[PDB]
Amino acid sequence: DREMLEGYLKDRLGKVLEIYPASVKRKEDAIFFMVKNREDGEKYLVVIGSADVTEEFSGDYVGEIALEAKSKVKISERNHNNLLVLRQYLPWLNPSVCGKRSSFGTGDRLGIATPAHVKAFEGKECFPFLAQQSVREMSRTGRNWLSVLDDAIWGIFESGYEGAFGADADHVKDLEDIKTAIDAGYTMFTIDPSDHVLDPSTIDKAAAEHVFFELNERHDFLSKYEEKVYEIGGRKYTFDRDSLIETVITYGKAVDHVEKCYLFLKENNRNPFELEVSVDETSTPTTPLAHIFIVEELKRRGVVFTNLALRFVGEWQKAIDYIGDLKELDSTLAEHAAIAEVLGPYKLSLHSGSDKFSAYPYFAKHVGNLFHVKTAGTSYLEAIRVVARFSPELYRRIHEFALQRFEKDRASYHVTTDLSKVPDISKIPDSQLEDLLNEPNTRQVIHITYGSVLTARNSDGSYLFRDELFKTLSEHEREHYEQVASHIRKHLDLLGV
Ligand SMILES: [Zn+2]
Ligand SMILES: [Zn+2]
Repeated sequence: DREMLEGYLKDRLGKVLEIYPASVKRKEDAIFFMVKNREDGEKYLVVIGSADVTEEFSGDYVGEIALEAKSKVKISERNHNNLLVLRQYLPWLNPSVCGKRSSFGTGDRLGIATPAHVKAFEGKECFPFLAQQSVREMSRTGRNWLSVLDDAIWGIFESGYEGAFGADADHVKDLEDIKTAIDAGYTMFTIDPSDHVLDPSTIDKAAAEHVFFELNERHDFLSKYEEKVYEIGGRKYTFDRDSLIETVITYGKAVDHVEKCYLFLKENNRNPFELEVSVDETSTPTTPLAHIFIVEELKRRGVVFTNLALRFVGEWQKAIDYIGDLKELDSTLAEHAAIAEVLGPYKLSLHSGSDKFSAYPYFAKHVGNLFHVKTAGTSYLEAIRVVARFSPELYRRIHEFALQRFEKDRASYHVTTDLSKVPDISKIPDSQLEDLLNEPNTRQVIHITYGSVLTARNSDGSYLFRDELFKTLSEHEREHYEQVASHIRKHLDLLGV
């Protein structure tokens, strides 16, 4: 019985240690499970079995229990090395390349949301990317590739999931971060070339002339593409001189950067990987001609990629729904998908796709089974909703602090938040506080200030919210899980999977 394991541990340790029944695994003659301490919420690994298995873990022994010969009990902490050995014994706890099947990325800014994300994918065919954070997010939350992957795998171990998952090195720019991500075993690298994306509506004409002249002297794009026709499906696309000049000015050094990154990956990653190229940064929606140019330049240079992240028409602001003409969205999506199949095939990636419910149907029609969708912030928003539900004074303080940090934390993104429409909370009854994580502007304000709240210090050195927030989220674990899981499952449902 499980209850007699809990009683064995309690009598031999003096701690109420409750077993996640879904965590128990049995490989060879050994047993691995997770337990939660109901006093402080800390979680621990427990290994039950032979002499040499239990030896390869850093842990304190609790004695030998009759099993079914006697088996040693070893309680252990989830540091990186114990987790490495656990991934040896439970070999599904390792990230794997996704392929040309559809995928969904549930990024976790907090490191405690993976089991809920697992519950969301239950019953659905859609490759899950469970370890997904950007260099910027990890910079703002004090984490790294290793810690993000370890958190994701700890969550998987809790859930009991034995299926495939992925680890996305989101929005990487410089080769040293790529190298760190290679060392941590990540399976997809989403490379960002924005440092070299050149918005044509900002620069002076002369600078654009100079940049194009350099790129054309170095690569001679004119004689390769000028007046070249591309007959994709019904449509015919012609590289007229002007359109080609502006495509080159916008994307040339960016493609140089992406080639450099892909070559770095060929020279240094022995293990399998796949690659996502991000074109999301352009303010203008990506033209079909620019799509053609980018994919053809990547092919000509030998760059293997699996995911292309176009900047599609419309508005893609964080936390809120897609704004724009749904039928232009539909038609340009037909364009981009039809071109992707002839030039590839490959997957289209929807950066900042969290909560764009209206676009999903169009995406699940033309994109079909070759889609990727990336969500990280919405999980944090649902977590803050749980916080407001159970610690409303904490949410009140966070709300004021966030309204304050908003201006500095938004100058690094791109939103049209209407601060006038943020409800006045001094009147709102603690019961209704969660409901304003339904009002779009408050959604945005909470969304982009996550780093400030998560790292805000006091004078005496204490943290304003971090500790209280994690305590609250631990005390109400299944609440948190249900919220996050049901929202992500809303996503996957509307996406046709
Ligand atoms: Zn560069
Ligand atoms: Zn992006």
